[PDB]
Amino acid sequence: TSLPKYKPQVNSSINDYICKNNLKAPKIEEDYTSYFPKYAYRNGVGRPEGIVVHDTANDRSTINGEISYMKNNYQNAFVHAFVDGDRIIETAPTDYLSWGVGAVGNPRFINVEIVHTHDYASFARSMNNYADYAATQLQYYGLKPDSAEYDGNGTVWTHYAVSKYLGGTDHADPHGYLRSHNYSYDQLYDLINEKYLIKMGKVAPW
Ligand code: NA
Ligand SMILES: [Zn+2]
Repeated sequence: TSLPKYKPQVNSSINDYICKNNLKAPKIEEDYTSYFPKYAYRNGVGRPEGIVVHDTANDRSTINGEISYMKNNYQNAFVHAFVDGDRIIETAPTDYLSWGVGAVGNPRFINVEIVHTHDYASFARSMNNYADYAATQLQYYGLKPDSAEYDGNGTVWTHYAVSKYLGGTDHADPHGYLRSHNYSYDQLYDLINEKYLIKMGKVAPW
């Protein structure tokens, strides 16, 4: 008796495209900085409670440019990783917090930024890449996917949901950005869930 194929819970032609074409996320590359702070989550080092979906709100920057700026501006903001259509770059260890979502969410969640992309295929790859990175973290930390968007409880959050339910911040990403590419947070969450289940050996790989 073989593993079942995951049945999508959120209709998504983009996720259908990603799956049908067996898109492979790239390696997770480190690019750490010696002077970034190494602060515990509220429950300890190595104790994130979930992960946040952000987007850069910048329609012109590249992943390299975002990282260069952040290395100089980390006292204002920094995040754990960036993804684009080509790369997944982890800029801070997930065992310590990052300064990406305000004083309430930072002690709880891994912060990951989606760099803006400018064609259909690269956007799709960037969603696959976010989802693969997120599912990797959830599996590594033993955190089952649970979306917080509509109840303020779970392991996968948007910046918007942190603003809405937790406070400490007032940003609304990533909903408007994903909508502009004919996608949605719930489509992304469904992809994260599928990849988590693949990594857990519960559903069939692509
Ligand atoms: Na929930
Ligand atoms: Zn954000």
